Amino acid sequence: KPFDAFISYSEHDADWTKEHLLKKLETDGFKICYHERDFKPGHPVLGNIFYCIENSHKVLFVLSPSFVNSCWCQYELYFAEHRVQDSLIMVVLEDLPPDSVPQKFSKLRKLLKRKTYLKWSPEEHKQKIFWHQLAAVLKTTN
Amino acid sequence: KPFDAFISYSEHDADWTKEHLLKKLETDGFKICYHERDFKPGHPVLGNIFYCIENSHKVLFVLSPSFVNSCWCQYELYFAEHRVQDSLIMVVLEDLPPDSVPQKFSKLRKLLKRKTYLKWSPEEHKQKIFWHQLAAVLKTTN
Ligand SMILES: *SC[C@H](NC(=O)CC[C@H](N)C(=O)O)C(=O)NCC(=O)O
Ligand SMILES: *SC[C@H](NC(=O)CC[C@H](N)C(=O)O)C(=O)NCC(=O)O
Repeated sequence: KPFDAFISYSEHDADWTKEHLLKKLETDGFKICYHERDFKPGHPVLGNIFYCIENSHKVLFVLSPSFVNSCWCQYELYFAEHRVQDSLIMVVLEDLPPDSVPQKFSKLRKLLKRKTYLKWSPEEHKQKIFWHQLAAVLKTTN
Repeated sequence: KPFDAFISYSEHDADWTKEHLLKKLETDGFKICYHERDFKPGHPVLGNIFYCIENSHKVLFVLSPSFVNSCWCQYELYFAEHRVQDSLIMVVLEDLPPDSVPQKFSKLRKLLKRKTYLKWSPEEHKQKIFWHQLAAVLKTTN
């Protein structure tokens, strides 16, 4: 695949995602797809939602209440769930209240219940581990 | 079902949809679901994308290039395609260039190729027929 990851995130989380997650990954040599930059309306290749996920090794979701509660983010979750499995990566930027994910997102719900995510932390020491573990998970097979 | 239709439309088409389609249908006694009014972030029942479609007899899409070319609208199309069949209703507000719908929306593509939509017209006479035919299709069985 030409991209290591397609990244999805809420508008609320855009500043953090662009300044920390995307900056770090791209500075570290990963090739990233994301719609805000790479979706081109009307373009026959780049102007549809299948392009990024079909051409990325992993799909990474930045999760927070703002993401889970958004109509548009829920549609994006639905799409990844139903299209995409080892290729899914969940980053918990802010804790999700219990049972706040709609019950019909049963795959995402099982992943969270099974503690298969990486959790952001404000502490330098934990953030250092976070970035190493995020690089590791991006390089796993599918 | 408590609602006759869940309605999806692009931001570009919002003014026309609210002032003509929604006004007419609601004045004419139809009960309509749509996220701009009826999606309530954080609400355990009303704050997820399954609520409207699970509780509406029909799903109606207002189609135009602005709809087909939008990332968010494509996600909404994907969801209806994969969740929802006789329950789907397509209203063509503005002509779609040939092959502009992404190829993986194969159900929507077959519906358009098979001429199963209602087309808006600026002419009073054709609009009169349009509204009668739209009421008729909303009342068909699934
Ligand atoms: S998770 C879906 C939305 N995210 C974004 O808007 C981030 C940028 C987009 N990916 C883009 O512009 O391409 C989101 O937060 N939903 C909007 C809302 O508040 O409902
Ligand atoms: S078709 C998806 C978007 N439609 C709307 O924004 C209409 C109102 C929403 N249903 C709502 O606020 O709940 C759309 O046009 N996408 C935004 C874009 O330009 O990409």
